Amino acid sequence: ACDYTCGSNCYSSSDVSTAQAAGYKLHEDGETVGSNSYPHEFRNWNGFDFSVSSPYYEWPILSSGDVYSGGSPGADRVVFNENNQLAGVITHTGASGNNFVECT
Repeated sequence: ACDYTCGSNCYSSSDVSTAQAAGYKLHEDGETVGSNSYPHEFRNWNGFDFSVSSPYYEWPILSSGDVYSGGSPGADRVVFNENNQLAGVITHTGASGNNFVECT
């Protein structure tokens, strides 16, 4: 089925790879997109157990398959570090408030 299920969204590893690459490129270039300036540091207040090293950055992954370019980011995010390693895939869907749950 889905390499990642975020709420009702089904993402393949390639979907995540494409989102990750777009976010990491902005990160390394020191640029951002959208009113909420993505990518930005992901604090991990929820204590997810990521095996790659922090700091972490969150970047929206979109239900449509398009790369985030601004506007509404939806609930899903890919999280990666400065080594361009994927830390995890998370979503506000099914969480309360600004909290997140990991996609399954």
